Amino acid sequence: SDVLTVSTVNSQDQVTQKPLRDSVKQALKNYFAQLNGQDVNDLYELVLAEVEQPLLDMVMQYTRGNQTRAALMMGINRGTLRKKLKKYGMN
Amino acid sequence: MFEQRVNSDVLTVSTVNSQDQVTQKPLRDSVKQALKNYFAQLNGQDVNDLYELVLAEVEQPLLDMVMQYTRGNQTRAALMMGINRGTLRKKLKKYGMN
DNA sequence: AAATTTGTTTGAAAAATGAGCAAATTT
DNA sequence: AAATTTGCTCATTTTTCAAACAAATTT
Repeated sequence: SDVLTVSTVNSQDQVTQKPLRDSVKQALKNYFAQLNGQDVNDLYELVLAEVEQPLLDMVMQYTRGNQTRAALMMGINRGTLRKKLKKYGMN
Repeated sequence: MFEQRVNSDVLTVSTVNSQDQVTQKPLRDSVKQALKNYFAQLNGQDVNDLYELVLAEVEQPLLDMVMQYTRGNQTRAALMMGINRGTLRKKLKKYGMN
């Protein structure tokens, strides 16, 4: 029912799937705890950065560096794709 | 002084190692495995909307978690994410969060 | 009773789109 | 030699933005 998941082991030594979103939720549950008052200026860019990099890296591994199949696979414009690659300096 | 914390280490998750020890690893790596897994299962089939799929799985808990933190305040939340207050409100309606 | 936030509108700036093309590169 | 992708434009559509400002709610 839910296509993006990650692997998990319990004390009885059994492996089992759970959603990526539960990890994102943990990460952040953790970010906030380890802050006290200190404000946060721009978290939407931060998390986006942390998620766009391993997406781009993984599809360019998969499409063998084919920028055109990549873009089509993601549903974004071929120019958009170049631009984001430039943002992260992987080209 | 203060020890250096790279950005890869600002958002992390609990993992268990080959010596059965508990330990923190980047969210980055959770996102890799998720997709690495997604592909193996895909097996030959095609896609046309992977950006929107990943974007969704990630926007939804980021939004959820931030509103709990500002006890529902949409002005501070949008300020603390650093996005327009009307894009936030737009974005929330998309996921049914109101 | 203040001060702050929500629910709207409006118009301008920035980003994303599709379509074109010659030169380079893979098939 | 032919087919396909790159690198670079243009210009139009869509999304994001800040600045209004009543009316509603929280301090």
